[PDB]
Amino acid sequence: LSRLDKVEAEVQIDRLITGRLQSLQTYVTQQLIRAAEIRASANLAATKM
Amino acid sequence: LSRLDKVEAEVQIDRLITGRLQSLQTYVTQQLIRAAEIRASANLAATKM
Repeated sequence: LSRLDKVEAEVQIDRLITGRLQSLQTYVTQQLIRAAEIRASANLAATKM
Repeated sequence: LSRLDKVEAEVQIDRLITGRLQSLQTYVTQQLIRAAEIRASANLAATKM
């Protein structure tokens, strides 16, 4: 944004948006799977209590 | 498709395909995780039966 103006910059910003949004979606998906595993472990812990 | 012909339209259709396919893949992934949780709950319900 210091070096390019809108018509040019948007193409580059869109490449960053696409890759950063894919990075965030990957993080959230794997946190959802880890949460499901921690949920199973807490169910087991509550059953042992 | 009313406003652009193939060579121009394909770039815009591909933008929509990319984002809609990512939307539907996000939906399917989170349904897979929810289904795993509902199966853990059905396993528990069957065990309580």
